[PDB]
Amino acid sequence: ARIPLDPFVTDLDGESARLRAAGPLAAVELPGGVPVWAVTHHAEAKALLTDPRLVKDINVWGAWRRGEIPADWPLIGLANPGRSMLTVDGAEHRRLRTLVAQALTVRRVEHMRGRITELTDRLLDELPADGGVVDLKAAFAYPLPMYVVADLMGIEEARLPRLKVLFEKFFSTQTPPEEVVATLTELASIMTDTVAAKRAAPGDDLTSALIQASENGDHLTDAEIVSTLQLMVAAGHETTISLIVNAVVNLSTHPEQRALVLSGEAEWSAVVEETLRFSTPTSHVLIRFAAEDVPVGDRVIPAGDALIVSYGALGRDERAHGPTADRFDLTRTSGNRHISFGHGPHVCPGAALSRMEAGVALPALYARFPHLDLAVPAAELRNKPVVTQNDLFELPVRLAHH
Ligand code: HEM
Repeated sequence: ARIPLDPFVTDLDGESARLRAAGPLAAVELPGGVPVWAVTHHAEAKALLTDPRLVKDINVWGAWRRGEIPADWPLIGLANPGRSMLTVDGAEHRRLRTLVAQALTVRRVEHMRGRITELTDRLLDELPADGGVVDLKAAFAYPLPMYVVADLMGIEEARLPRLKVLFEKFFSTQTPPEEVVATLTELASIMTDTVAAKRAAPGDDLTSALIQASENGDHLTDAEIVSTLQLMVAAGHETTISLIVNAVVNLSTHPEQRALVLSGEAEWSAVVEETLRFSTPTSHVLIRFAAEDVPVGDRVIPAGDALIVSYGALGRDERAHGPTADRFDLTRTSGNRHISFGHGPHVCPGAALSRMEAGVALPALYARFPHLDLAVPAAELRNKPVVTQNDLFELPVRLAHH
């Protein structure tokens, strides 16, 4: 009855359906045969996300304290990440979130609109005009979040060419494991240089702001700042890309809704929010452990067991959005907002940033290429082999009728 999560993501929607069916708490198996629990219903997910009994501390994981976890387990990196706001809870977590929130603010994001608009137009200018097939992901969606975050972080523009090469290697599924590790260090090198540069000469960027953040004398250490910058790249690059990609796929497959937005009858923000609910870029999130036995519906998560949050599956929970939860409809009016950015203390601090990027990129893209459409059947689109993410291999499209 256990549900094996396909690492090659050959059937995301089918898997999500099975997960909801086996919800609220579904017994699942992670790539490599590692069993864990997964909350697959909206209501139950929010409850656990705010339950102090479910912590990030990997030490609470029974199978962990033992030898049930293969040292070569591919997903070990997501299960046991480096120190950051991601690996802690309670007071330690509140400290990091409050300090970071003084830097990555709503205001800072609003003030990035102009720059995001400029980068978007620059990337659109680079798109071919021949009328042939173009991979909108590689040529538009992928590079945007990279340049935006670099600008936000205050990374020296002369380092961009190298940053691009590093990003390519770091996120490429074909990069040798050892090379990925080496690349992460060079990225850390650029981040550290940035922190050193801003300490030497403060400016109006996110790094300078992270340096200056303070709580009655308390502040972020160089290590905490660097781990935060690294986490923002790890958590916000591919997600933002997929948000843009999935939005284009959804509009392409729902003509009447695309029309509503192009005519101005529907807002672009509705495209973004429905895309986050219906096709979130983050299908599953590792990982939490029960410090004590925790009741979930008719079942119970034994103390020491693991729990992943299946945002992809619960996004279409009919108990939260009614009968039409199984389809894309940006005109819906549910009594429950989606929780694709999480819920509770660990709620995504990049929600405003991603919404701003997609909110600028999508309108600009369609204003210039109003007739853009998929160059292949939607069914022919495929996911990248990353079990926790909903990223497409590519986005073949024809910008205009050739
Ligand atoms: C629309 C694209 C995005 C989605 C769907 C998304 C989703 C999420 C979710 C679901 C979580 C929490 C997982 C859990 O606790 O169960 C999270 C955490 C996080 N996200 Fe995002 N995210 C997106 C973009 C970004 C961006 C652009 C950034 C960079 C500022 C970012 C930075 C983070 C960080 C730092 C955390 C850790 C929060 C913590 O553990 O305290 N995210 N995100």
